[PDB]
Amino acid sequence: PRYLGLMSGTSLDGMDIVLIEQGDRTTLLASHYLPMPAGLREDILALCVPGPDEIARAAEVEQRWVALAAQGVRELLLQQQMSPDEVRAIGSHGQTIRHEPARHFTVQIGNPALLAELTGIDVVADFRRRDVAAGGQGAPLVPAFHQALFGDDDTSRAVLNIGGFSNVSLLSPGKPVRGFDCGPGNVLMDAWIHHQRGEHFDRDGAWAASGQVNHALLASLLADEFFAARGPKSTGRERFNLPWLQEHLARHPALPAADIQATLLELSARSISESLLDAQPDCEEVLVCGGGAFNTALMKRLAMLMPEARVASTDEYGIPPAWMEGMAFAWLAHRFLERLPGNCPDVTGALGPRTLGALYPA
Amino acid sequence: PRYLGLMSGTSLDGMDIVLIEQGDRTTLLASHYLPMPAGLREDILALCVPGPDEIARAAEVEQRWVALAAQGVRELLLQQQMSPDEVRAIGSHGQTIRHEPARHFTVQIGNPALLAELTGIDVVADFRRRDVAAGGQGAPLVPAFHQALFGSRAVLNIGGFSNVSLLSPGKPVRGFDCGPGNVLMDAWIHHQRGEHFDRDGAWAASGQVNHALLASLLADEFFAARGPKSTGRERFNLPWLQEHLLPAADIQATLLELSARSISESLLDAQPDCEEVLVCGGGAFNTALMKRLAMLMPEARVASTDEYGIPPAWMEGMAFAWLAHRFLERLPGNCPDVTGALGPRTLGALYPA
Ligand SMILES: CC(=O)N[C@H]1[C@@H]2OC[C@@H](O2)[C@@H](O)[C@@H]1O[C@H](C)C(=O)O
Ligand SMILES: CC(=O)N[C@H]1[C@@H]2OC[C@@H](O2)[C@@H](O)[C@@H]1O[C@H](C)C(=O)O
Repeated sequence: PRYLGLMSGTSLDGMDIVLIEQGDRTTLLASHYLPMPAGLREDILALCVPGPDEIARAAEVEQRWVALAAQGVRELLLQQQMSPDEVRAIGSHGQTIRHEPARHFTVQIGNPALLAELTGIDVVADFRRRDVAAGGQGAPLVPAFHQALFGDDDTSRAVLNIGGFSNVSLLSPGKPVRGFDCGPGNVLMDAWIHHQRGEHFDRDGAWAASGQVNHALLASLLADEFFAARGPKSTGRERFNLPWLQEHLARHPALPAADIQATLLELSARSISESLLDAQPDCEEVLVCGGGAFNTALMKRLAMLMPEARVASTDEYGIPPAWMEGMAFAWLAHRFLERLPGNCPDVTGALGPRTLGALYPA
Repeated sequence: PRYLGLMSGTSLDGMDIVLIEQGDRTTLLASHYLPMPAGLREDILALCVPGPDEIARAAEVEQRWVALAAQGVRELLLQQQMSPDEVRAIGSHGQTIRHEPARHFTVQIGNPALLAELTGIDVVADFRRRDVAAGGQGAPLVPAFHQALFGSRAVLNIGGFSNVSLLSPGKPVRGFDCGPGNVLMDAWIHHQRGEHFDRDGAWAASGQVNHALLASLLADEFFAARGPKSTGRERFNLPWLQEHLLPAADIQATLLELSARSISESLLDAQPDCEEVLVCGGGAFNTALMKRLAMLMPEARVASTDEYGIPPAWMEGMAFAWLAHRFLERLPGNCPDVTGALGPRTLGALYPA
């Protein structure tokens, strides 16, 4: 059947919407991006830290988020010349405003009942909670999907997402799927260039490529306890943010802004490489998705730090890097409806396999 | 099949758990009450007003609430000698910590995914949101169930808050919240005398109704409104009463009359031809209130629901088990003429075990 996937990630630039065909395999039929207004982005970010009157504030933010998603679903279907009735379900991640696996909770907002009401399509949502409920991290959730797409018993491969945050799926033949967050992907580089130069992202990693890696700063950033931990682990804005970076910066004389940028690129390269190679030293292929796949300087640094492996963007495997996550969530809606597991216990640390999500019928 | 119903209401004394048999009709098979600890009750109440760090605080409260519910489900099933596999689903209301239909939102907590994980049973939950999403009040939700059981008569719940279902032959089901049931009388006696409720309405029966206070309390805009309407702790609370504010027992007597009058006047305004009023909730055993309801509605027979085969205390739990059955059968759970929603809607969300 046909499934919609709805993802809104860490960057908060806008919503990813995806149409997939799901039978024996997964086929991307269509994709649609809708920018998020500055107001909504800032209001979401304000909910990402503890604050006053959060229940009402989140309820009102969630309305606008859902109205925008429904709008985006309408636009995709019209542009593809198909009616809501031709889609079996929308797999909606919602929007993470808090991720505290160590306190046994994770918060994705996005009122799925309103989403079903506005789209007239069945909604499967809230995928992370049942994994956390089973003792797991609730993240990353793509591994099972990466496994469905790229699982091959000839070669050991890692499927790496570089978004705001980085995460990897380790597909070792004959062994259970493993994986975890590696740490910051684009989140720090975006925040640094936005703070200094007013731009949302560092195009092709060019500002970073114009500076010099500072070894002292790099070592102290890699000293964060998160990078040392192994096995199931997940992270978010709670750990890696701009105040976090500036605390490491305030201990030492003012450094050139482009050099801080260069260092942050290397932090992402090194934290990915070291955590990946620690878990799958026999890695032969690294398949890269998310925005980071088109960061030239990062894709080059990843190639230098993992010489034993072929580092390549996921587009030369038939899957556009930007749409992988949306597709995963459409696929999770299919998995829910078929009563098939969505998590990987050796990824999240959950007690066992679980059916993820909840069903809100149209 | 068999369904569990899980309700935790306004009073926050504890959780109602219900087992029903559902085929052509609804049969109560078993019921189980589990008290809520003082800590959890107070922590829930703290979330019923705006405050700091609510996301994390609610996540942690919800975890204790679910753990207690799972514990109560385990206890019921053991005591009834049946395994989790014999139950098709749990209908869980969760716990209302905010109800703002005018701002198009209502907040019931109670992590249904954790509930399915701990019980090993499928969970249907979050019943109010789809109705609010369709333009409705999201409350009251019992009317459709009251209609399935008792379908001219009014079916009246007196809990912390009062609500009525008006079952007029040949006409669509109507209904609304009438206002405070026991909530204010409980709050007043707990504030003055330290007791959780006014046993049989005896403290109230010992005082004199104050006409002046009564009139000013009935002057609240909510009592004047008609058609679909819902309320909660946001409107009727102890600071609300004290703003309008005499001997303490006289205030109690007045509060009993407020409940009697607001129920009577709103009921009779909507269904003047009412012949039978079937009363559920704790208020059904408040003697002085059940007498005052009989005085104010002479045209109607006012009777507790137990003499219709349904114990007053378990009606709500049964409604929510029934709503789980309705979800799974893809049948509507709201009444558009009750809630004001745009049309009939399948209520709730399914969290498979
Ligand atoms: C709590 C949360 O939303 N985590 C995100 C984040 O974004 C990337 C990474 O960190 C991953 O763990 C997850 O998202 C992707 C879609 C996932 O679950 O696979
Ligand atoms: C928002 C909310 O939880 N309302 C409750 C409350 O308690 C009684 C009454 O006011 C009713 O409107 C509702 O619960 C019952 C179970 C209902 O929806 O029918």
